[PDB]
Amino acid sequence: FTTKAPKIYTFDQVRNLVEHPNDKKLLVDVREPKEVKDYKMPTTINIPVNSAPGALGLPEKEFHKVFQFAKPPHDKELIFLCAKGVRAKTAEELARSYGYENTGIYPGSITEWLAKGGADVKP
Repeated sequence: FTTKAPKIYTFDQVRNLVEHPNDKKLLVDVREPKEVKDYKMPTTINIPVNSAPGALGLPEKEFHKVFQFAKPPHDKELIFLCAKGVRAKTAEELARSYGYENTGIYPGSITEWLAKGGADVKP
């Protein structure tokens, strides 16, 4: 549980990460899967904080069974996209509580992201 606050990312830094994925980093969408149906930011993984706040503490095999992707290694940088309210802030704090000490945050919401032209951002 480090004291290092998450690195703040901007629209362009997230647009660059979506267009050119980096194996060191992962963009984490913390919205509910119900909201991801409206728009999923490409290359993101969905870890809903309201539904499963202890998700990043799950055992590896059960994480893959519950979410159908690999539990990220603890060296990966998890960049939490904003939702609205304190969801992303809570998910980042929970990630650091589970050994994920390399974290980031994109303060913009999905609505803010789509308003700035993120709908056609693709890899």
